[PDB]
Amino acid sequence: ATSTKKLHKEPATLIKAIDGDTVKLMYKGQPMTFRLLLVDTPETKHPKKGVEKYGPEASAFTKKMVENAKKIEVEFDKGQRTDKYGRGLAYIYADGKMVNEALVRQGLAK
Repeated sequence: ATSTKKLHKEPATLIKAIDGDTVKLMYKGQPMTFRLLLVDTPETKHPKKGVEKYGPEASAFTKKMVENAKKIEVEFDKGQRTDKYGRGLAYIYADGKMVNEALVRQGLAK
């Protein structure tokens, strides 16, 4: 009939995000990963871009968004931790702003 939509801001920053490979968040001690090594694409996996456009590039930008820019938090109190990808989707708001919308929205690296 009616669902409840509440968002609780809780400090959550990655301990070591590789980006180019895999990333892990720190939430209540739970290892919540954000996007893992997808399937191998024979007609996509390029050395130049590596992942989307440049590879390590978008990684370096995010590498700081987690290492130095440790101002990320979890903006979602839905309660569900797994259902979409299995704990691969987590709201990231570093410095009161999203990282996926920063440079990742430009096609990763760009």
